[PDB]
Amino acid sequence: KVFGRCELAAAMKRHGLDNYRGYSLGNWVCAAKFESNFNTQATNRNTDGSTDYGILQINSRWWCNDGRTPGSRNLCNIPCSALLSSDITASVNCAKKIVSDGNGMNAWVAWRNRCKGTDVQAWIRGCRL
Ligand SMILES: [Cl-]
Ligand SMILES: [Cl-]
Ligand code: NA
Repeated sequence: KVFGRCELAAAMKRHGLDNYRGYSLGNWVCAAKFESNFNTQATNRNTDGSTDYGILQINSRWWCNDGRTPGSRNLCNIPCSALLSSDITASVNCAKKIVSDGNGMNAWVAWRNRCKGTDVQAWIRGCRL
């Protein structure tokens, strides 16, 4: 599924991401825009043989099991394919674990390089929340 901007903002707010660990909603919407262009089915093969999955491009090296990243962890205890669903629950629940692990949203390279330090509230302007 390819989300609209305000559609995704409302879904993320319902799932408790607004101000989660101090990150306002616009941060999460900005991260999803540049990680996946709002597409739940996005996948990208990393260098090291791991793969990033879903709307927030969660990495199989640490966070999910895809059966083809030897020596990796599965800290969210999920198959990586669950992160491609039109229902974003699994992605949100795993993202909450990632952002809590000490490095905040710097875990997402596109957030660090394209959202951090910008007016991220622009990403939820005009939406019904
Ligand atoms: Cl915001
Ligand atoms: Cl933080
Ligand atoms: Na894994």
